[PDB]
Amino acid sequence: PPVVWRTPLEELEVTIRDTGDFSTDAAAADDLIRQYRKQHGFSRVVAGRGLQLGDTLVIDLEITSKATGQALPGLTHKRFSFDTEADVLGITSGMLGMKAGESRTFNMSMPEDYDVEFWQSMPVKVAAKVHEIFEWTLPEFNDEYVAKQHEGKWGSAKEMREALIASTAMQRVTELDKALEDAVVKAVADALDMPEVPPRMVEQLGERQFQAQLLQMIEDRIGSREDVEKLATEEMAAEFIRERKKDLEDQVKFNLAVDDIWVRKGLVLEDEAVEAEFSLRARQMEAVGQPFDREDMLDDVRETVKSVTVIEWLKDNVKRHVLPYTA
Repeated sequence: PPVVWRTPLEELEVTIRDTGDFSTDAAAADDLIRQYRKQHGFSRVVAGRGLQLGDTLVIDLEITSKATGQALPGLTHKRFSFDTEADVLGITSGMLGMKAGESRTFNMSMPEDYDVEFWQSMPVKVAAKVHEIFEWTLPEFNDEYVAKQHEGKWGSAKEMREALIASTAMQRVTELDKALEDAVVKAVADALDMPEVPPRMVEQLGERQFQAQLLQMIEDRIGSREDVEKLATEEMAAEFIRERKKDLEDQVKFNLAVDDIWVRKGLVLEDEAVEAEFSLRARQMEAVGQPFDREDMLDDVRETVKSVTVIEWLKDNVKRHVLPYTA
């Protein structure tokens, strides 16, 4: 129960990289402008050539777990429309050169930033059949295009570019705030003498995270409730916990460390904050029609609210070093 601070909490520092600069935002705005224009683009069936970056297409898609052969819900479709240049999946690289009629099975890691948290970095097999391929010429980007096609939003080509640059730069700011939370959490985890993290505590947290992400899937309607509950297998749950063992141990060290700091810095739980987090958790559990132990939820709601309060504290009294972006 007593925590051993190898490196003191007073001499504790995080370091994070800025994740872009002006020329990165401008590039990204230019790519958003291209996607707006492609909604007003001219299309033609491609012939005597295979799929290239820039094309759009219609495909049969089937994406399955490598470990379990389970189909990822949301990602089986007979006539999926798809732009190579707005590719949330990363399936483009593995499809270049395909032609109408051709099929392909190929291995891939799901993206690390995928919206559906369950599937981040998961090794996956993609089966794809291409029904048809389309290429595009875009209208020129000038004030006339802006006035004809996005009127009332922007009064100029310049206005639109500036708007989209600001929005991309505002997104780096909130991504960076998140990397700070993660760095501050990895800081405390790393600044502890604990050669072995209590191992039921890693499994228990693995299991809670597993459930929280299955629930996020049902409430965000990213696949049928019956399909999502078909991935709630022991095999899937094993695979999830193992492929995050390091992340889960760091997270337990932090939770134990959070229990130390709470006494040391004399922090006080506000009952209104615990009841706000509990009711939020209880709504979720109702909408998905599932029972829970009130007391066990309460230990978990209390763990989460403390964690939120110690992260806020660390954020405003830990030594920040922000490194800058480089090519």
